[PDB]
Amino acid sequence: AGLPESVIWAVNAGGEAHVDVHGIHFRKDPLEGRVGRASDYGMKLPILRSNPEDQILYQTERYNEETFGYEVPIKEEGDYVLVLKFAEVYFAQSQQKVFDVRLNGHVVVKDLDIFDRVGHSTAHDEIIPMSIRKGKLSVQGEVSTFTGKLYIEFVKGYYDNPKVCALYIMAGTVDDVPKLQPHP
Ligand SMILES: OC[C@H]1O[C@H](O[C@@H]2[C@@H](O)[C@@H](O)O[C@H](CO)[C@H]2O)[C@H](O)[C@@H](O)[C@@H]1O
Repeated sequence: AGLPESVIWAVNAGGEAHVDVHGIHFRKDPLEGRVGRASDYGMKLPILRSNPEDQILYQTERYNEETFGYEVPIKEEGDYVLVLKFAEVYFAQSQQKVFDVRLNGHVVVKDLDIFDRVGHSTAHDEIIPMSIRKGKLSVQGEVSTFTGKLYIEFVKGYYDNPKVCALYIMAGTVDDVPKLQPHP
């Protein structure tokens, strides 16, 4: 299946519906008024590296002072890729905001420091392949029982607050995923 048809689930965190230049529909945030805090602070800033028609994805966020996450229903077995989109719109030094990302308890991004990787007011994406087969979730060489639901968690550590800007899941493998331009 082509790109839009292969997307099963997609969210614009802290924001409203938006269709990107590839035809992907990022839905309005399902956690509005429920878990965490929305912020549109970045809407005053140009976002580097991103396509300019799609900056609104990175200008809006959900963050929290305690651990929080999204629950995702998955209806069929197969190969999938999770894409997570971030930007740092407040700090401009390393070791100011740092946090882990977990999937069904497996640590899939350790010590994420958005500023250290890309700078201030600049797009950064994490790309995570996975497989769901024979009643099991497989990610980064680890395996556990799958019940029908994925839980995507942003973990509170010692350095400021965990956050996310947008996220989607597509059927396929990593060679099918659009990549951000080389940044440095
Ligand atoms: O919405 C802007 C950012 O809010 C939070 O950061 C806080 C900042 O607004 C200010 O109050 O300073 C404190 C540090 O003392 C920051 O924690 C979010 O954590 C951040 O992700 C937002 O971009």
